Amino acid sequence: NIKTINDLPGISQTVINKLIEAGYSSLETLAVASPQDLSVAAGIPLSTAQKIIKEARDALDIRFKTALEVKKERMNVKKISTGSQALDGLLAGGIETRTMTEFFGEFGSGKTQLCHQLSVNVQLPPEKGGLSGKAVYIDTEGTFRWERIENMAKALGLDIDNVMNNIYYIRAINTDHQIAIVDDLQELVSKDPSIKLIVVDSVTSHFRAEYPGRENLAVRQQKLNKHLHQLTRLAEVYDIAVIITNQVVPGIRIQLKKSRGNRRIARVVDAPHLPEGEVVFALTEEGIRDAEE
Ligand SMILES: [Cl-]
Repeated sequence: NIKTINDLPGISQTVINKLIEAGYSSLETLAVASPQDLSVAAGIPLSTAQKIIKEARDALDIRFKTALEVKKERMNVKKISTGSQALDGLLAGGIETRTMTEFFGEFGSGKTQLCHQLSVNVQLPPEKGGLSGKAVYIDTEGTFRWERIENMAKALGLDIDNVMNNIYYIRAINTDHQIAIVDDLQELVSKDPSIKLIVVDSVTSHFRAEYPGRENLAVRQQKLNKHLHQLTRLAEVYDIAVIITNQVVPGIRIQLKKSRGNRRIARVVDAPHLPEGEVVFALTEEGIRDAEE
């Protein structure tokens, strides 16, 4: 919009020259530096350096704002595509921030395969179905494989090294560690706003192991709900999409059936704001895609 150095009110060419000559080629250069560093580096009157510095900060939107108009600025709906039209549609557009979305099914139904894909797909620009955001992969079992990622990255013509740089990975070794990790997400995501996706494949893993009996069922429920509340609150309070998987106060629950060959049926089970349907997608070298026929 009011983007370049020229666009700011009645600035002289005489001036604009001295700015480029002083290495303040952009609005950002100005908006960071002080009028004192500017008024010597540019070689201009101090007052003038200050005028400009504010007219930049004002040209970019660096001002006071009511907390309401910051809400209205960023409360908008944000969704990440799965790679499958069909599946995005079932999801009414895709994976949504401030929502925990669960995918459960038997091994190789594509619950873990989605996670990988989405940890790439967040990094895409919005026009391409992403949020230009990072992702956190929490792994209970060692299911995570960077090579699955690398493949999905190649498949979009993306920079492989970079894609992998935008995914933080940890392995939950233990139910207790798994809670520490989610507990410490709050700091990490405040330290790094660009994180728009947390996945936890696959949550119950460690709870079933450590609390196996049907007397441990309640003993492990109280433990598992506490843990999902945490996740749910991260999503809401930090505007992040949370995905959990599962083998066989929460959110959306989608089951995943194996169908003919590479193709999978995702049916929705619990999501009262979503239509009751099921749809078919496919698992490919490239990652999640739509099916043939
Ligand atoms: Cl899977």
